[PDB]
Amino acid sequence: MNIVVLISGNGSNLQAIIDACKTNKIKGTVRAVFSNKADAFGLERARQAGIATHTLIASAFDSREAYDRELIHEIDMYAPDVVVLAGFMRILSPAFVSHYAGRLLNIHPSLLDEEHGTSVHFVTDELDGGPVILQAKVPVFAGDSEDDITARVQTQEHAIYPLVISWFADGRLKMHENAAWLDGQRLPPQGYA
Amino acid sequence: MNIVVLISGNGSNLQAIIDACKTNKIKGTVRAVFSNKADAFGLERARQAGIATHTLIASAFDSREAYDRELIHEIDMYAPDVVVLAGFMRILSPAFVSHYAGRLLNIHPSLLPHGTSVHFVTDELDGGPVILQAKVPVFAGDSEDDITARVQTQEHAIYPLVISWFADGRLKMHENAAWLDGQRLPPQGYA
Repeated sequence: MNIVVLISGNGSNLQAIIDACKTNKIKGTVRAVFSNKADAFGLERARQAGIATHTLIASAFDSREAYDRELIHEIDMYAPDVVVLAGFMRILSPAFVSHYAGRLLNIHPSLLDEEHGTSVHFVTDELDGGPVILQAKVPVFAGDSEDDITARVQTQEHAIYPLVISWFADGRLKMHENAAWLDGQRLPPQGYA
Repeated sequence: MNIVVLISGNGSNLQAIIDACKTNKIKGTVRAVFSNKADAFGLERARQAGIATHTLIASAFDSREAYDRELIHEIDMYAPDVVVLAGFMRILSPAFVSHYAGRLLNIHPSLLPHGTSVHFVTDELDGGPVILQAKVPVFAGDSEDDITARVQTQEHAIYPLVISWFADGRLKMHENAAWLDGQRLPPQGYA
């Protein structure tokens, strides 16, 4: 499976993807990693694991169209079967999303008083919408810090973002007709339960 | 000056040019650092510096044509006024060399034809016009490596200066001759 990741920062996520591929949990390989921030520590994790990296920075291009054209150019160069977004702070164009749609995945620290957890989903439009594959929820106990919450979530992401990519890996996930479908069965807007 | 640097290892010279750019010695900016080696430390340098990197690899392509077409493409993206070749160890194609010709510069550990040389790069048997040489006096007792270290250092002094010179627009190249201040520099560069 030719997995390309996009990032904008730490790479903790990128990381678990990477490991799961080295442990052959995900039956794929991360071929390139792209960042849109030059000092993104995740770049370093990529270099450490010998994965090639490219960094396009908007200031370097004179229209977000030119930026996307270039980005879609360098990405396709690796022939991705999946394009994972593991913390890419960027406003996606129509054209970019279409170009990848069905292969484009992205994860939120949220599920879509206040409960916490992550949601993994097929991106389907430029406002970051589309079929949830899997929502997971994180408890908050009496007296944890914002940081404790944030960790729990972080951990959760590491636990499911891999896994949803394994389902795509073994051909168990496919999105069509704007719905995510795992094993033939269409999933409700909450994802697999 | 938009400076693009190609590298394959620790990029200490890169580092050097990074610093020379901060400090306004070299009147221009390192727009990005390209590498053909994915674990090339010199990339991590450029991370600190906040300079965009791009790894292109052999394997990821099917043909040299392929590779050099793309490389040339990601470099010219940044509209390079100087393509600097600090430790870019790859056999330079004809078309690459003819593309950046006249603003493609490389540093090499021996005086041309121990000590360094910084020369423009061309389709010329010799290798291209030498611009500045620097010898490092060796004495017996100097092991290979303090020789190596003594040269390293010298590079770091000269290449910034050569580039700086390029960048302030004095240094030029025509007729397979490197010119400085409008007058033909000689074979061993600027002495």
